Amino acid sequence: QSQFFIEHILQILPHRYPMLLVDRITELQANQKIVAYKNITFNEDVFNGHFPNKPIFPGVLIVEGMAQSGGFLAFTSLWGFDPEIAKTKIVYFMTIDKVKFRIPVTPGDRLEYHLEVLKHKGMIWQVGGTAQVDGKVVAEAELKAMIAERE
Amino acid sequence: QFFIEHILQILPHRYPMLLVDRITELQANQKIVAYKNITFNEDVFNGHFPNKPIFPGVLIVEGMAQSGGFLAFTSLWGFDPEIAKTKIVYFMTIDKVKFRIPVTPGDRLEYHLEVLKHKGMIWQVGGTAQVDGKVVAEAELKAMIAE
Amino acid sequence: LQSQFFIEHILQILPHRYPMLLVDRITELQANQKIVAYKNITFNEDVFNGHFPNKPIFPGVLIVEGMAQSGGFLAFTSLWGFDPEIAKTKIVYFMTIDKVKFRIPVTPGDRLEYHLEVLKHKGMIWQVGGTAQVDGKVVAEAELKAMIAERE
Amino acid sequence: QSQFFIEHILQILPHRYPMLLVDRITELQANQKIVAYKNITFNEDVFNGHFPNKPIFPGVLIVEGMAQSGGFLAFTSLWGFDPEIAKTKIVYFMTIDKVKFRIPVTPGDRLEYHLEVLKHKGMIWQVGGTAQVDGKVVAEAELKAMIAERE
Amino acid sequence: LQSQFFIEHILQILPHRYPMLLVDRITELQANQKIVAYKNITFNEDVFNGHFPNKPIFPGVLIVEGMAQSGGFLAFTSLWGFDPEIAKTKIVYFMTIDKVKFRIPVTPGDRLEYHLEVLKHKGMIWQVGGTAQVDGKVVAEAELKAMIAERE
Amino acid sequence: LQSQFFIEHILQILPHRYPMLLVDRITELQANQKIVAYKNITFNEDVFNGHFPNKPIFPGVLIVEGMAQSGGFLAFTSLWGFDPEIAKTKIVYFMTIDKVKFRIPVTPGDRLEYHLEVLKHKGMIWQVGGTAQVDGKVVAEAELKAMIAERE
Ligand SMILES: O=C(N/N=C/c1cc(Br)c(O)c(Br)c1O)c1cccnc1
Ligand SMILES: O=C(N/N=C/c1cc(Br)c(O)c(Br)c1O)c1cccnc1
Ligand SMILES: [Cl-]
Ligand SMILES: [Cl-]
Ligand SMILES: [Cl-]
Ligand SMILES: [Cl-]
Ligand SMILES: [Cl-]
Ligand SMILES: [Cl-]
Repeated sequence: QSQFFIEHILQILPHRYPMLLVDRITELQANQKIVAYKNITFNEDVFNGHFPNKPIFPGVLIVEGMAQSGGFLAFTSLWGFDPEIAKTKIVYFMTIDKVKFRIPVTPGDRLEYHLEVLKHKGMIWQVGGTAQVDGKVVAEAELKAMIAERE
Repeated sequence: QFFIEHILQILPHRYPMLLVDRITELQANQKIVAYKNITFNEDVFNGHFPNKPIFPGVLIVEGMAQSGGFLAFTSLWGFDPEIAKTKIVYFMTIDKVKFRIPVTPGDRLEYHLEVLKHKGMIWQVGGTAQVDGKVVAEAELKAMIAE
Repeated sequence: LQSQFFIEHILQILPHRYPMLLVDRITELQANQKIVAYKNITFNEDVFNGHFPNKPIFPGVLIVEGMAQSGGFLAFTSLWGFDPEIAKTKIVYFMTIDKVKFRIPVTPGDRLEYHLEVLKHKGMIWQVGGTAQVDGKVVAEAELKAMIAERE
Repeated sequence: QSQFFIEHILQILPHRYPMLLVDRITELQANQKIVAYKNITFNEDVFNGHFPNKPIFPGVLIVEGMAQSGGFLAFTSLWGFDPEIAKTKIVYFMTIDKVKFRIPVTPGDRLEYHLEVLKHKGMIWQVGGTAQVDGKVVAEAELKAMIAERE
Repeated sequence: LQSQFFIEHILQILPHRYPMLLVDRITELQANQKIVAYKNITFNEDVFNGHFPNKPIFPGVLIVEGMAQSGGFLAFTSLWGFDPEIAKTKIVYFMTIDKVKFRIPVTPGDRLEYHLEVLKHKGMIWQVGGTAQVDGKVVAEAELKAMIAERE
Repeated sequence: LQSQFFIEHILQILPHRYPMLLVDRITELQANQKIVAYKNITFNEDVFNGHFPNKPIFPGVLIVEGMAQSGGFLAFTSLWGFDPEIAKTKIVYFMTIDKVKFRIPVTPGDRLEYHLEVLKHKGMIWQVGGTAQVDGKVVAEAELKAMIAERE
């Protein structure tokens, strides 16, 4: 499939609250690209300390959201929607580079992730793209992932 | 429009009970349109329900009441952070609420409330909660503002 | 078939969990008819951080939620008796809420007692009505219709 | 007064969520004894891990709620209900002795703290008593605290 | 039986979970005799939100709780070694606490070290005593008796 | 003027609070040059409930965040010294992040030590780089360019 919801996401990613930062997958093309998003609301614990009186979604959390989206792309590209194989694999990031923050993300924003496969070889996948809010580029980054066997 | 920081200056509700993220339309003594983003990154989803995230219906109603409260605060004293800060809001009655579609993470929960009747601190509103243009809930409620 | 259940029994029947399991103990239960339960209210609850600062007030919507869960427990055990194995894959949806009226603010230190009576039930759809009480007085009235469903 | 509610407790004790363990004061005789309580509900964070499937209010937290009542007694005995002076004081607990746990406390219980002044000399206060659920003693302990100036 | 266990091993032995599992690593362990472990203290802990605002202090009573869990880890590995299957069926029960002294306040940035020795033990009943240390100084002392039991 | 600071001081300088204040103590500080600081890692942190169940690992992006806050403290104190009053009218933001590499997983029990060096500064624009260490071993490295902005 090309569109996935939280329930499908929960079966692929090992991340859970309060570290699962992807709510829905709206577009996915194997070995090419993924478009996913996370809704930003004031009702998140993170906003108690970032910052009091001034809610701003952490930039590092935006990058984390892009990573999870990218790992979802890499994983589903190879094995598709397979919850089983998913429990036997782990996708952790080795590097991150070219990260730029252009606009602050706040409650009410739909943080949309746009990642594409720059290149991949074996279990090493390199993705890149931007985070967008209402069509505008809020952030950008490149990440290298390593897919390994859990345990 | 009114963003989260403005809402914070009028409504007394704080985390984890501030369920309105933005005000898109406001017409004193008439209606108000606002919304709250729904994300998995919310603590309530740990218990409602595990392995099956569904935004609580009562919280949908709470969001509508808060939206109505904002309409009440501003229709009464305009945008006045000073008066606001001494008040709190109390739910008085809730009636005729119907839930049609479950709200889950990824949804933009939009509130549409019109004033049905008001007097002093006591306000009665009614409207709907919508997701992508569809009515996911309807409700009527009466709230009271106080010191 | 029992009439008194504790938190351990409530956990095996209701799907709700922290921070949305708002029933602490069942004090009386008559199958297909009524139930009496309660939830203790303490400052040591996260909802109080924002409702409101310096003025802790148990939300009215959460009182109604606590009443619905009471009805849910009643609905399930009246249906399959006390069977956690059947219960563990069931969820509960709110369908409607009517005639709610709040009379007295519930605060930390209150023992919120739920009194629910079955008004009408058909299969998975149960319509209960009753009150929430603190120290023998009505703090809230409510009528609600919920549906029990298998996790699909 | 003799009955202080959560709002009065908030103005005297510095403790806040999730460490304010006294919900209401029912009895208070200056320089002698205090009776208060904290409700025990499942809707508390500590139950997430103490213990999963077996909700049991931690024994050490019963003692804390007992110490907190003592602190309230001591403070009110010295200056009465004075929130302004309250902000300038510290009740540092020095010791805890002879603690016995007889019955487990669980969601649905009304934990009643019963403390009395065993000895008061200068800035040092020694209180002792029991914790009770429905008339039955579930715990007992002795505590010594020092009154001082915050900073 | 190892002598140094990490969080992953502790999770498999003790029944405690967040936010009540107050032992991060086991450094030294000698069956039926003594144990050395520690819990890292960081500002990023919910408990500091209220104890107290603008001046984080790790609650003395939690320092004692931490000492108990270390003793509980000793007690169990002593009677059953590293055995998660049997451990999963139990909980630790506090029976008594004595001679606890709080000498030095514990703050974020501190590595809270637990030092306990078996004063007495019979079956599931264990009596340990010792100190809590930060950078070699004693910040707290205590004696306690716990009991391991079936979650029946 | 000082090279050592504890959470009390860190709170007066950084606007970050729970659950995003990720620096517990500063052990070495040198105006316009470098800073050495750390954050203790403990299982008792909310982040571990979801990252990941049964396998607690401190998020790599949070390590970077910790390095950034450290750098930010460095930048500010380098320009105004320990001045709480002015600190509360300013805020350091991340403009860019580069050359980030994760070498070793960070887990409960670890002392995450931040090592930041000032690569270039000119006014409110600061560029730092360095590593995060555990037991003297590099667990991560990164470069950041920040901006000391007006909070209002
Ligand atoms: O119960 C009390 N405990 N206070 C202890 C306490 C200990 C530390 Br050392 C501290 O930093 C702060 Br502030 C306290 O309030 C209390 C403190 C002041 C006035 N009335 C009651
Ligand atoms: O292994 C890493 N990430 N996550 C690992 C991981 C996650 C889950 Br869940 C799991 O079951 C296993 Br075994 C893992 O290794 C990693 C690798 C290098 C640096 N930091 C983190
Ligand atoms: Cl940021
Ligand atoms: Cl619902
Ligand atoms: Cl209310
Ligand atoms: Cl205990
Ligand atoms: Cl303490
Ligand atoms: Cl990571």
